[PDB]
Amino acid sequence: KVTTVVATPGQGPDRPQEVSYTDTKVIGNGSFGVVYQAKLCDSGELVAIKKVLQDKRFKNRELQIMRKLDHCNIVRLRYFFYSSDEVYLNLVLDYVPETVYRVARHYSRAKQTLPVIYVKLYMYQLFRSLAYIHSFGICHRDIKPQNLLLDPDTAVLKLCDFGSAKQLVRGEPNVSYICSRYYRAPELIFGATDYTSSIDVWSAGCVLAELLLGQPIFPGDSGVDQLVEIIKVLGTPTREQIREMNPNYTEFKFPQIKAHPWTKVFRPRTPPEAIALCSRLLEYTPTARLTPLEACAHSFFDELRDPNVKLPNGRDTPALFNFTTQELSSNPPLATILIPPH
Amino acid sequence: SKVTTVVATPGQGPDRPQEVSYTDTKVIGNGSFGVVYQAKLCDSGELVAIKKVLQDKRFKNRELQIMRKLDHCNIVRLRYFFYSSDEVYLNLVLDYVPETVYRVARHYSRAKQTLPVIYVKLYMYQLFRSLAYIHSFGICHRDIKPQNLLLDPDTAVLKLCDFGSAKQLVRGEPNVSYICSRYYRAPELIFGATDYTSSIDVWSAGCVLAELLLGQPIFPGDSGVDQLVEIIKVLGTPTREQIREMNPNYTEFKFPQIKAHPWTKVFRPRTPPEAIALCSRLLEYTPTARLTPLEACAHSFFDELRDPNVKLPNGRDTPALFNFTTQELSSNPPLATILIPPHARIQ
Repeated sequence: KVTTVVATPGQGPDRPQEVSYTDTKVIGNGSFGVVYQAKLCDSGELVAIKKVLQDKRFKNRELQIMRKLDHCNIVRLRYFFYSSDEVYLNLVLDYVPETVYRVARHYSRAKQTLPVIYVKLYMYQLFRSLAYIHSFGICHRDIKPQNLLLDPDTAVLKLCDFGSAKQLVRGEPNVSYICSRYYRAPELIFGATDYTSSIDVWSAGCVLAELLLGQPIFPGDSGVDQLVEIIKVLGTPTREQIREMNPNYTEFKFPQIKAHPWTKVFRPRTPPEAIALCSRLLEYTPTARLTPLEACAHSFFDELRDPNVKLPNGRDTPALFNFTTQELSSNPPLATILIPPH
Repeated sequence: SKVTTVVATPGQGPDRPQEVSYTDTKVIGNGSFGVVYQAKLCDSGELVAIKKVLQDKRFKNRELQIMRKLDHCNIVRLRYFFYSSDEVYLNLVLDYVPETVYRVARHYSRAKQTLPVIYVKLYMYQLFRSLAYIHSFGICHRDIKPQNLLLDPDTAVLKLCDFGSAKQLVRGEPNVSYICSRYYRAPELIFGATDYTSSIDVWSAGCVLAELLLGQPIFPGDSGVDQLVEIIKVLGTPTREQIREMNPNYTEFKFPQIKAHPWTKVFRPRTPPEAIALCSRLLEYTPTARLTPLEACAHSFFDELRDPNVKLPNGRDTPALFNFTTQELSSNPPLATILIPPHARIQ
């Protein structure tokens, strides 16, 4: 059963082509709608098609964002088209085989940890996509393992699901209730309406800790649980620190819990540089958190820049250094540290 | 197993502590709070649940203060409490109930069956009694979920536990928005409201009903955003007024504009219309518009429970559902007319 749509290419001139595909299987189902997988006939290439209803009201924000995104660490919008009494928008994405979520559980359920080089490789690439999408002022707002697509042959990581993503204007308020449990920044948990893009790097640091721990660092199915678990690690926040998250949440009842030594929250085998980076990401005051670019240039990732670093399967490391002017606009002097001799 | 012998203070009653001793102590659960153990009391042989928590140096424990004031057949019983040994830890010795709505519901879902409407009626009713009872003190549970609903499956008695999140709600005093758990958060909580009423409990209870009737959660999602798209996909987009009644400052955001789904088509085709209707009256955007728990008890959907003939499938009789104190009824005393059926007055 072959299906032939008239799809608009994702980038470049708004010029539709006939696109055929077969072997439709279902890969996922979420609040948005369903995510199918199909094989393109004119290539054999496997794509993930994602159907989502389109309100007649305004244009689709995800499409508008995905249509402007061009980066080797963001899932590529191959095409998009419209299908059948109301109208769904179908985003044709490049299919990637695995995910950080699936990969970690595997290791988790085998009781052995994901090897650090994969943490370096996946985390570096994550912060790269962030440094990218941030530079447009675009906050993802749902960074979680299930959104970090993973090609195990190439070690390529790709960020996806821009359903919740948004360009943050300062003074223009946004909903508190974005981001998934375990990964919400404290300012979100406190319902702050004026968070910055640093909620994404908070979340990212939660992913790092998890890949190191083999379980989420801040679990709980309530905001209260999560907050308690944060405090058992970062310590009871201060008045000055509650302020920089969400005012009027000062002078509430909080567990007078003393800060825990970061090195004693991880396996003893764990790298000091890894603990140190993790430190500078999971920070109460949202401005004191590393910017994604800054993170990329962290000592934790220095292995990645060795001339003779190769992937465990023999292959060469993926394209880690092709930074562009814009990707480095946060802090252009960091290029001296992020782009090595080769 | 060793025997631990402690001099614990009993929950209800004057502060007259007893030597209590127990063996077989074994982990029943772990969470943010601390550990929850099961032990066997040497005196009775009775099975108990011990809940260990670090005691804050600054103040008397809130949970204990709330538990020591509660006494109802549908709220878990604080048998004893005591302090243990670094810092100091409170132990809440609770009576052990063998099941939870969480686990029973999963069995059915796992077997691809649904919980029989009679049990849905029985359990939902008992949940609303405890809610009506604790609300009566001003106490709001703020964490109603299937895991906090213990069951004895033989006697079909349901008990509400985990008062870890519970607060007495004074109007004009703010409360943290981030209580309540994934799937059961009322919309004004999703919206980060600091001024909510105990109607959040009625919203959670509405979810549980829907879940038992659906065989799965009705507003799933790991994010507030996902959860709200699910709530809307049923209720429809909330009006400006409806947003301002959950939380002003959200009145001018860009919400999905989906037209409201008919409730009859949001459930299984055999599902009784009385249940479909209790839901719609609990799952309302406007917080002030939801049934009082006591109004819920007194609702068409539980009229079977008020039948003198009603028997449990095992042949045992129903648990005591009509022994209403004035404290419980204080919300709305004339609803006794409905609540206490004729044969419960024969004496």
